[PDB]
Amino acid sequence: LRERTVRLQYGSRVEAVYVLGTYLWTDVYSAAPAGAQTFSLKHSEHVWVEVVRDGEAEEVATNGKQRWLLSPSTTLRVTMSQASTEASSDKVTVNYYDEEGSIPIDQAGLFLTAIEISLDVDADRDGVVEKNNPKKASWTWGPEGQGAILLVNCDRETPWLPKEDCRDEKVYSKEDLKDMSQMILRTKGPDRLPAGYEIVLYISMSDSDKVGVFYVENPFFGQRYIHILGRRKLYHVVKYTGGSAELLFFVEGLCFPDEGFSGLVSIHVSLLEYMAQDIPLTPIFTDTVIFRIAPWIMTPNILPPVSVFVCCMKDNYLFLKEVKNLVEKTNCELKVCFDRWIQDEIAFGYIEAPHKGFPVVLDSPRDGNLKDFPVKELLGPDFGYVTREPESVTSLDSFGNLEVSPPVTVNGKTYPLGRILIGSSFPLSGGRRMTKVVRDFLKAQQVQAPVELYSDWLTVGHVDEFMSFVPIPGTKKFLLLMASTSACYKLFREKQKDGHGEAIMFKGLGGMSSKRITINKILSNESLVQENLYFQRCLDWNRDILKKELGLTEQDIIDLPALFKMDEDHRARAFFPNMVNMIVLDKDLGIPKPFGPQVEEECCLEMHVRGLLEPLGLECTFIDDISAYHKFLGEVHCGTNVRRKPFTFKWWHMVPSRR
Amino acid sequence: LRERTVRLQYGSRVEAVYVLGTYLWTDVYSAAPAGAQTFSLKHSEHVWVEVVRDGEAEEVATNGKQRWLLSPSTTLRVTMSQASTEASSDKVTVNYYDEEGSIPIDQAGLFLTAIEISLDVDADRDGVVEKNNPKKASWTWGPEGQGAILLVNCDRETPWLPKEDCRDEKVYSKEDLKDMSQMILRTKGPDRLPAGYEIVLYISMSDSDKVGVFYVENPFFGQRYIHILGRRKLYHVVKYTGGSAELLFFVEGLCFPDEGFSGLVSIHVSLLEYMAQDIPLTPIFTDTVIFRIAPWIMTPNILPPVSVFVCCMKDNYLFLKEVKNLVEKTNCELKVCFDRWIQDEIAFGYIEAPHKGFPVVLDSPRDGNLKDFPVKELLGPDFGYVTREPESVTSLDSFGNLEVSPPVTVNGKTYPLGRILIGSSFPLSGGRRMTKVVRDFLKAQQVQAPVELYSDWLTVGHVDEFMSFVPIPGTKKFLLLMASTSACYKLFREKQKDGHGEAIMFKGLGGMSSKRITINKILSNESLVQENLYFQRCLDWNRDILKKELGLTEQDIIDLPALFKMDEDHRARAFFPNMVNMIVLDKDLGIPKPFGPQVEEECCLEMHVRGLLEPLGLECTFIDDISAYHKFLGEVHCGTNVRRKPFTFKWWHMVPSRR
Ligand SMILES: [Ca+2]
Ligand SMILES: [Ca+2]
Ligand SMILES: [Ca+2]
Ligand SMILES: [Ca+2]
Ligand SMILES: [Ca+2]
Ligand SMILES: [Ca+2]
Ligand SMILES: [Ca+2]
Ligand SMILES: [Ca+2]
Repeated sequence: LRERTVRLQYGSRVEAVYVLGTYLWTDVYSAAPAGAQTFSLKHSEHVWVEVVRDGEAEEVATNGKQRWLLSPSTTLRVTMSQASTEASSDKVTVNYYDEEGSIPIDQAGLFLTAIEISLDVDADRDGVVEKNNPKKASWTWGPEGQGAILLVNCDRETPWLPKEDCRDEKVYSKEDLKDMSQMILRTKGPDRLPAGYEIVLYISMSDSDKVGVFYVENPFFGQRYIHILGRRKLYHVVKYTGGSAELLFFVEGLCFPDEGFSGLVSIHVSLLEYMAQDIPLTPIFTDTVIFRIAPWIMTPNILPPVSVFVCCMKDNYLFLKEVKNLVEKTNCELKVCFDRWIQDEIAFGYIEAPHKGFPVVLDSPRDGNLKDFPVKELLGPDFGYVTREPESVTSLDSFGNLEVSPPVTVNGKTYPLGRILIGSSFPLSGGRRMTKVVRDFLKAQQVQAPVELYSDWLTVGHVDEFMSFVPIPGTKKFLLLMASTSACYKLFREKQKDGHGEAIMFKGLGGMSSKRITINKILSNESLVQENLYFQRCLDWNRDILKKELGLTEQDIIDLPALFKMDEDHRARAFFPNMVNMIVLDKDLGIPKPFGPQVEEECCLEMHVRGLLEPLGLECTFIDDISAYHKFLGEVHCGTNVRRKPFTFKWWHMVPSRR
Repeated sequence: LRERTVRLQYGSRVEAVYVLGTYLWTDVYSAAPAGAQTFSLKHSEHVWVEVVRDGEAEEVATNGKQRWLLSPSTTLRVTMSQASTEASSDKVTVNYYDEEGSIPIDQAGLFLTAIEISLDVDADRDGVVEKNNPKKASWTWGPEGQGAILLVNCDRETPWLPKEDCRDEKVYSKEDLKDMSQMILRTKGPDRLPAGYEIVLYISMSDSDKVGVFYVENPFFGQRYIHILGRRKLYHVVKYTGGSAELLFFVEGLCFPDEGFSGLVSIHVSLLEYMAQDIPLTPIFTDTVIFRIAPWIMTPNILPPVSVFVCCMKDNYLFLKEVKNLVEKTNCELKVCFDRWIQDEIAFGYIEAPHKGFPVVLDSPRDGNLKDFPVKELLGPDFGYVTREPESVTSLDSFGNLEVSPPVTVNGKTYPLGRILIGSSFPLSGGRRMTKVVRDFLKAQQVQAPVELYSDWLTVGHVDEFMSFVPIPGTKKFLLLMASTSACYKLFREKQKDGHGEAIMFKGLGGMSSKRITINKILSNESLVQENLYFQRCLDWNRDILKKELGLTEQDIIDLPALFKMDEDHRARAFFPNMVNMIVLDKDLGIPKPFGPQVEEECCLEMHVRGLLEPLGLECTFIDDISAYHKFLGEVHCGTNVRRKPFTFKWWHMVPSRR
C-alpha cells in the first residue's frame, strides 16, 4: 500500500476520498487548540486506526476512552479495506483535552469516502483482462515477462476509405474493435463522488500520435464509437457510476517502433481534486498501464505457405502454366495480377498480439523516377500496410534486397524468429546502401536483429540475386543456397572434357540464336573468366559473414551454378537466369529455368541442380519466365511473393539484447 | 577462431595474408584440371593442414604421399598459430593426378603470410590496456561487466582558447592526453605487408562527432599530436612496421549521452585488399572495440565537501564573516566572487573513468532576457563544462530547481548514486516545466534515474525552496528536510498562548519596521492562514512522492517551520527566509537567518530549529544574508554552491533499468 498524507484541520473538519490500496498517515497535532495536552479518538467499523508514536503503532478500538500525549511525532495511520456504500458513515473523530479536566475542549474529524479505482489491461498476455495486475505498469521480455501488447491497427475494415484504419480518429464498424486491446476502468463506490472530485483518463502529448482509445456507447438508434484519447485529445473526464462499475475501452496503436520510438506507451487515470478557481486540480491518486506496440516480423522461406502472389504479362503462358502446376502440388492458393513489383516493392510480414494477429505488407519507398505512387491495393480487412518515406532511394531500397533467415543459434545466442538480411556496400567504399529510414525501421523492430551483407557488387544490388534458404524435408533443419561461379565453371569444364564443348546455351530463345553461345565459347573468353573469379570473391565474402552471423558450417550450404557478366561500373548481372531465386513451397521448389547447354537433350544445369537437391527430398520444378521474351539480357520480367503462416514462437517470449 | 574462405586458383598460384585468430577453409577442387582424379599435398612446418571430407577432418603431414579422391565436398582446413618472419616460407601445395599414373599432372599452391592484428583497449576497466580482451567489442553494466570507458574531454588545458578541449581537432599539450583513453593497435609480421594490402582504422559518419583519436609523433624538433579519426576524418591508413609492433592512440569523447545518443561508440581496424582500379578495396579482416562515454553525475549534500563557492556584494559583511566562520570549522576552501548565479546557473557534477575523473559544471540555459551569455569562467584544467541550449526557458530551468538525493533503495531496487529531482507542474495543469532538452539530457545519463516533483506552486518554482537533504552524523543515514507551514503556525500559536503574541518579526531590518509584524498580526490574518493551508497541501503532495520514489518513511523526515505569501498567480514566495536551503558541510549547517519573533531575546525560529537538529549531532550556524538590504521581500541576494568529492561507488558497477 502507498502512504498518503492527510492532516486534520485546525478548526474545520476534513472530508476526503480514500482510494483502496493506499493508506493515510494523519497529523492530529496541527488541529489541536494551543495548550491542549492529550487527545483521544473514535472511529467507525470499516475504518482501521493505529496510533503511531515514533514508529511504534498501536491499534485503537472504535469507541474507547484511551488518551495519548499530543506530540508532532504522535500521529494516526488510517486504513480502509472496503469501498463506501450509501449506508456508510466512515469516519475518525479526535477529541482534545487540556490539563485540567477530562471533558473534551474541542474536536476535529475526518469524514471518509472509500472508493476503488483500477485501470486494468491484460498484462499476463492471455487475452483476458485480469483485475489489477501488480506488473501492469511495467513491460518485460521473455517467457516469465509481463505487460500488455498493442497492435498497430494498420489494416482496413472499410473499402471506400483510401487509408489504413489508424490514420484517423474514427471507428466505423464493430469489426475494427477486434484488432484493439481492451482496457477496463474498474470502480467501486457510493452513488456519487463527493463534491470537488472527478476521474480523468489521460496520455502525454508525445504518445498522442502513438495511440487512440475508443469507448462504445449504446444510445437509442444504435451502437456508436467515441474517440476519447489520441491525436489532439490528451484527456477525457470520466462519467462516474456508483456501485461496482466497469468502463470498457478499446486501444489501437498508430505507429510501429522506429528510430526514436521504443514502442512503449502509457495511459493513466487520476482522481483529481478541485481546489479553487484559477488553480490546477490536484492529482490525489494516479494509476498507470503500459502497452508495447507489436513489431513487424518478416517470414522466412521455411514457414508454411498459404498464398502465392504472382505478377506477369497476360501472355506469358508457359510461366503461368508451370506456376499453376507447381502450386497445385501444394495446398496453397494462387493469386495472379496481369514487372517485378510484387517481389521488389513488397515484403510480407505479420504482427501478433495475444488477442489477434494479421499479415502486414511493408511497401518499398517511392523514388519518383520509377515508383511515383505507393502500392496500397493489398490493404484490406486483416491485411495491413506499413511504409517509410526517405530521398534518395537507389536499387538497394528494393525488397528483393531484403531477406530473412530461419531461426538460428549464434555463439549460444538464439534468434527464434531468424535474422533479417539487407544488402549493402563496404564501409569505406562510397557505394550504395539501403536508406537510413528503412534500416532504422528494421533495427527498431528488434526481434529480427538485422545483418548487412555485401550486394553492391551486383548491378541491381539485391541479396536475392545470390542467396536463398530452403528447409530440409523431414527435419527441423535448413540449407543456405549460394550462387557459385566456381561450380558453373567446373561443370562446363567437365562437359567440355567429355566432348560437349559445342553444346549450345539458350536453346529455343530465338533472339539469342545469332550469338551461338557454346561451352567452348564461354570457357575461351579470358576476360569473362577473370570477371567471374572476382564475383566468386564477392560471393565468398558473403559466405563468410553468413556463416559467422547465422552460425552455419559448410555442411549447411549448397552451391548452385551461376554465371555473371560485368558492366561499366564493374558490377555483375546474370549471364543466365539466377536459379537461386526460387519459389519455396516446403519440399516443392519452383526454380527459374537456366537454358543451359543441352547434353543428351537435357539441360546440364537442370540435371546438376537436381543431383544436388533431390537426394535431400526436395522436388524441383523448372519454371520458364523468359521464353515469352525470346531472349535473356539479365532482366527478370515476372515476380512472385509467398504469404506464409507466422512463427509458432511468440515474439514477446524473446529476450533481445539491451540497446 | 573465425572461418574464412580461400580457394586455390585454376591455373595461377594464390598468395594470401592469413590473420592469426582465423582459419581458412580451402577449395582444392576448382583448381584441378578437368578429368583429374585424385590429389595429394605438401605443406611447410608452421602451416597445419587437415583434409575435410563431409565434415570429417584428418591431419596431414608436411611431406607425405597420401592421396584423396577429388570432390567438391573434400576440402582443406588451413591453420597457422604464429606470425611469419623474413625467414618464413609458409605454404601449402596441392598436386593433381589423373587415372593413369602416379606422377602429378599439375600443381596449385597457396603461399601464406601470417600476421597478428589486434586493436586493444582497457575493457576490464583497470586502467591498463590488456591484450585482445575477448569482450572488447561489447559493453556490459555491473560488477562483472566489461568494456572500455571514455571521458568527454570537456575541461580546458590552455587558457587563451575560449572553449573546451573537445571543441576542436587539435591537441596542444601532453597534459591533455591524461584525460584520454588509450587504444593500442598491436601487430606482428615480417618486414612489409605483401603487395596489395593495407591496414586502415575507421569510424562511422555518425560517430565522427562523438570522438577524436590522436597519435603522438616524436620528430626532430619535438613531440606532436596528429588527429587521425574524428570530425571530418573517417579513416586513417596505418603505416605498417614489421616484427612485433605497437601503435598507441589516445581517444577523447566529444559529446555526453543524450536523447538519440546512447553513449556507445565504435572504432574499427581492417586489413584491406586491393582488387583493381575503380573497385573498392576488400575488408579481408576487421577488428572492433567499443567505448562507452561516461555520464555526468550530480553530487548530493551528503558527499564530503571540498570547496565552497560564494557570490555576494562586496559590502555584505555579516554574510561573508559568518560564511568564513562556518567554513573555518571545516577543512573546506572558500572561494568568493563579488546575484544568485553560482546557485541558479551552475550544477556541480563529475565524470569518471578507470584512468581519470574530474568535476564538471552543468551550465543553465540562456533565455536572452536575463542570461544573455553562458558562464564559462570556471572552465579550466580538470574542471569541465557542459551545457544544453533549448526556447523558451522559464524560471524552472534554473538549477535551484535541480537537486539530487543520497543513495537510496526503493522496492528492493538500489540507486547507489541517488536520484536527480526536478521541479515541475501537474500533467494536465498547463503549468511550467523544465525544458525538454535539459530533461532529456538528465534522463540520458541514466545512472541517476530522475524524478519530477511539484514546484510550480512557487513563484520562482525551485525545489530548493522547499526541501533539502542532510547526513546524520556518526551514521550512514540521512534526513529529508521539508519546509512546513503547519510547524510554523503551531509554534506561533504556542508562543501566543504563552503571552508572546506581541513579539515582532524582522527585528533589526529597518525597512520593515513600519510594518510592525507580530505573531498576533500573522495569526489574525485569515486569508494568509488559508493560503498557507493550501501551500501545506502542496508540500504534502511532494512529501508523498518523495517517500514513494526515495523509499523513505516518516522517521526519515524533519519539518522546518516556513511561511509563504501568495501572489496574483496563486503562487508562493517566502514570508521570511527559507531555512531549508542551507549550506551542508557534513555535520555543520549554514542556515539562512529567519528573523523570527524574539522571545527572551532569542529568535523563536532559531531556537526551534536547533531543538530539532542539534540532538542528532548537527551543528547549526545561522547566516544573515539580508541585513545588508534592510528588508526581506522574498528574494535572496546571495548564493553558494559546494563542490564535493565523487561517490566511492563506480557508476559502471550500476545496472540501470532497460530502456
Ligand atoms: Ca490476462
Ligand atoms: Ca479508424
Ligand atoms: Ca482494423
Ligand atoms: Ca481487422
Ligand atoms: Ca585493463
Ligand atoms: Ca582539443
Ligand atoms: Ca583535457
Ligand atoms: Ca585535464
